[PDB]
Amino acid sequence: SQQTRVLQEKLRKLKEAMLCMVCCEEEINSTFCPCGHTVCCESCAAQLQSCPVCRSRVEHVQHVYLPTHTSL
Amino acid sequence: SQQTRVLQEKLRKLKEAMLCMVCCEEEINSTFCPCGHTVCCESCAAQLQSCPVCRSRVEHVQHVYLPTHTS
Ligand SMILES: [Zn+2]
Ligand SMILES: [Zn+2]
Ligand SMILES: [Zn+2]
Ligand SMILES: [Zn+2]
Repeated sequence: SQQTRVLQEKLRKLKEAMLCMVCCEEEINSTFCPCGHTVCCESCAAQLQSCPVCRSRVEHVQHVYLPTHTSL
Repeated sequence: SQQTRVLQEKLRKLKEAMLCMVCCEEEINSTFCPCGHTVCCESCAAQLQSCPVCRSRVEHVQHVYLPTHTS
């Protein structure tokens, strides 16, 4: 039905919100500290000296273990 | 259709996985450091001495701003 299409779009958008904002390919699993923006995978987060959301300096990256995490 | 019910279930499960494991009412927005378990809201994370998942000592709690935040 048309509701199947609406729900597929909602699911796609929620899943996209959990993917890295830089590479768009891997799940978010890293927080920039101390600002707290949690928007990147570990690979993109390691390459940024400044937060890509607020531009605060990244003192270090904290790995986050989230219940929504998925794998092959 | 039955396909619509399957998608509704998937959406509901993903949304429930974003809620605090202690109060089940507020969104997760806090990390226990250094272990990294990110399973609680700010209130529930505040008085835990050890991680509720791995039992590691909680040295401090880091607030997290996630793109899925809606509350
Ligand atoms: Zn990435
Ligand atoms: Zn930031
Ligand atoms: Zn809570
Ligand atoms: Zn832990």
